[PDB]
Amino acid sequence: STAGKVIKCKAAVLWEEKKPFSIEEVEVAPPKAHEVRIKMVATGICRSDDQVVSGTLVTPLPVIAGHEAAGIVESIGEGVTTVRPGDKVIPLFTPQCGKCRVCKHPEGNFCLKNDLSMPRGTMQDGTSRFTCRGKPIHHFLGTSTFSQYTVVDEISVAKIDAASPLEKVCLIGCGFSTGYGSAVKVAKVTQGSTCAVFGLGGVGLSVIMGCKAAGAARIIGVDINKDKFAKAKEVGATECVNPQDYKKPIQEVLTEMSNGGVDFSFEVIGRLDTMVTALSCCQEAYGVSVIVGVPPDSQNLSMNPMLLLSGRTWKGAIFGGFKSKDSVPKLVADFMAKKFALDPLITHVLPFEKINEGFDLLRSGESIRTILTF
Amino acid sequence: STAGKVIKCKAAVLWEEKKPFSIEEVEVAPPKAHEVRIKMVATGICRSDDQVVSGTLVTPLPVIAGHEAAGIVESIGEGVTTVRPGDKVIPLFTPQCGKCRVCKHPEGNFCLKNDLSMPRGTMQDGTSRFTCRGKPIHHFLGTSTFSQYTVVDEISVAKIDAASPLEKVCLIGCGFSTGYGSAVKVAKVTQGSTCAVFGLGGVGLSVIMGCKAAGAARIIGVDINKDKFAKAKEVGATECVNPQDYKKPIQEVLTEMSNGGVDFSFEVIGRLDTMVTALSCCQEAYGVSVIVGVPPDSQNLSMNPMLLLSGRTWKGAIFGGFKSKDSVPKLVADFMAKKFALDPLITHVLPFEKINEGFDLLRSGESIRTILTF
Ligand SMILES: NC(=O)c1ccc[n+]([C@@H]2O[C@H](COP(=O)([O-])OP(=O)([O-])OC[C@H]3O[C@@H](n4cnc5c(N)[nH+]cnc54)[C@H](O)[C@@H]3O)[C@@H](O)[C@H]2O)c1
Ligand SMILES: NC(=O)c1ccc[n+]([C@@H]2O[C@H](COP(=O)([O-])OP(=O)([O-])OC[C@H]3O[C@@H](n4cnc5c(N)[nH+]cnc54)[C@H](O)[C@@H]3O)[C@@H](O)[C@H]2O)c1
Ligand SMILES: [Zn+2]
Ligand SMILES: [Zn+2]
Ligand SMILES: [Zn+2]
Ligand SMILES: [Zn+2]
Repeated sequence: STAGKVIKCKAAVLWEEKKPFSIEEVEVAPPKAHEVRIKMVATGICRSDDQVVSGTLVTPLPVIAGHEAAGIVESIGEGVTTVRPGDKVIPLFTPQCGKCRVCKHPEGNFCLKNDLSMPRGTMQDGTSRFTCRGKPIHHFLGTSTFSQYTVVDEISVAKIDAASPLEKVCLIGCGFSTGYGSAVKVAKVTQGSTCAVFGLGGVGLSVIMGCKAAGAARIIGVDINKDKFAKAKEVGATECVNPQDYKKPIQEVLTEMSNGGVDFSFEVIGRLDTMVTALSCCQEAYGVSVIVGVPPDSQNLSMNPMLLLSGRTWKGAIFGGFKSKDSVPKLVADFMAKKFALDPLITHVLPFEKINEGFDLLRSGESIRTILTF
Repeated sequence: STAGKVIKCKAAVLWEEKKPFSIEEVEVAPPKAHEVRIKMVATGICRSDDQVVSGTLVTPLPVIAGHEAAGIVESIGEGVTTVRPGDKVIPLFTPQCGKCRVCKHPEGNFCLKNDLSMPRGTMQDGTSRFTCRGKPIHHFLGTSTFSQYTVVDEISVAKIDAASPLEKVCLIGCGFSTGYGSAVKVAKVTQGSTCAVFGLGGVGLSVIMGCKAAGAARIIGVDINKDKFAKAKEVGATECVNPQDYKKPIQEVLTEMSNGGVDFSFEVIGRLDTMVTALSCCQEAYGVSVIVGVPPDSQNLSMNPMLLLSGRTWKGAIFGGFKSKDSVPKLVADFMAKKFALDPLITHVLPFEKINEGFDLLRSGESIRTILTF
């Protein structure tokens, strides 16, 4: 009988860029028509959430960030047909409205109702469900998972298997699905190919998992932090290189290593220089390079279009190119059937109240995914 | 007989940039091992040839330019197995060695023996077959068709149908195959799609022909020269737009016209600014943009990688992604079988001696393809 009532709960509020989260009481309004209020069970720390703190991924402040999570439906608004109270759910930071030209396109997944391209920090109706100290607080990507309760639009939630371990399957809400889809759906990595993966965090390890699933012969991990190399080999990297070890630019090293350039390269960091380097290192006539990393807000890169004229393909994607509401329940079902592993991504577990310690672990280079439990 | 002897003949020599072609007597050495000497019958004037004069496409000078042509084999060197004296042939400015990693790849066509990436202006053996006034003259892309005779490496020539009309099929050497393949093979334009083609010269009109062949529902031609619109409509444009007619940038106009972005865009000009515009006008989640135009030497473009992260694909190609020696004889057979038209591309047919008047017709906006006849 919290149904129809304001919930007072703890959330991690970001009042200001480059400051710690403030764990404090917020007020969470009840769900309006076509909205769902979720009791959160577990949420992951994704670099994109850190980018919001850094100000390199811009979204209105103050905000409740968090987008990689799983919980249990507390109540549904009028007209909700796709989940019920007590259902296990994953919030979808990329919505699936099912009505727009993108949702109807066979390849498209970046639904026109997304809050990423031109962030408002609201529900679909342009208003907020969150109050803190009597002030309105922004949403993030229609999810806001750094809260004991959130409200999402129906197009931004998926029902998942009732027996799902939510402290693992929360990674299906971003990092795993993003990296794995980037390889198997966006790049379409082929059997016997040579891949280069720039960035060996939670998302680039998921890229390596997808390249290995697709049958790549060589998977070259690239990171300036050699501490990331052991786990990258465990999930399928055949060799790892640190650009800081070489006199030559790493695109030239990777071209030499691959006897004239790789089949598939992935930028999984979020830097302009590594996006150009990852394009350059794929073979000039038939190579494919996929941008996964989120670049710093409003900055342009510089490149020589002769890299494309020879035959390269350059593309990017959000959430691994997955249509989110169709894909997430299937990804959970596939996990439950042992088709891929999530434990190799989980390096740390903390209570929600230690969110700032979780961010210090990511920033220090010590963690892959920290999972916070409510 | 000329076989085994030096030929003295007329060629158009470019002694330095931004000067008219010099029509004069050159000496053409006989073919060495795995080389073919061709009597030229017809050659087209491609914008790429004008870019060598402008210095925006760098190749060593002095040079015999020309790459879009057809002629008749005069003689063959030792070891030549794929052509014989008297054969009709098209020189291949993109070779097909059949041995490199690119030639063996199912998609690849930019053979590693090409002279486009790092132009030397020689035969494969690093030497020239041309002298003029006692000076060695460079080759251009392994072809050098602005001459009554040329010598090419065997991997840079294809045998075509003995009954083919050389004054038309010379365009299969460059402009027609490039534009048509860019649409049907590289973009893989789909039935009912909306296409935007930037540049309505010979190559852009050939892109329109491919988009129409692939069953596009809308083909928007873009040119700053409105005199190009009537012919673009004859070959399949459904509408034409001149960016100079609008207060708004044309990417915004084309996004509004296509109710959120086109399925397929093509840059067929060679400008950095229209390469970025063409990418931007394709739908942000599923759009594809192909660079066909040759960009200006050593210059970088500036772009926001968020254009790719949302889901766009950006790619470029040489020669329409056709494997040159396999494809050219099949394109000629397809032409003979009336599967496509070339006459719409041909606005002017001049004797070879009028090469400069041919270039001035292109530069002035008055021609599509001028065919020079020997
Ligand atoms: N496209 C999407 O939908 C999607 C979703 C998830 C994450 N992202 C982005 O993907 C990127 C990675 O996220 P993550 O895996 O959580 O981050 P992470 O755990 O910080 O991993 C990034 C890795 O990059 C390494 N790195 C940093 N700088 C360089 C360098 N110059 N050269 C080589 N390696 C370097 C770094 O050491 C680290 O291991 C971030 O930009 C996220 O914002 C995008
Ligand atoms: N990729 C290949 O294999 C390949 C082969 C053939 C030609 N090309 C290149 O393709 C391009 C076109 O060749 P072409 O068709 O012979 O040239 P063309 O006949 O000069 O056509 C170019 C067209 O672009 C129009 N144009 C020029 N500037 C603009 C502008 N700012 N906005 C809109 N329209 C503009 C112009 O009026 C002209 O109709 C050139 O850069 C060639 O070098 C490349
Ligand atoms: Zn994320
Ligand atoms: Zn949608
Ligand atoms: Zn050309
Ligand atoms: Zn080859």
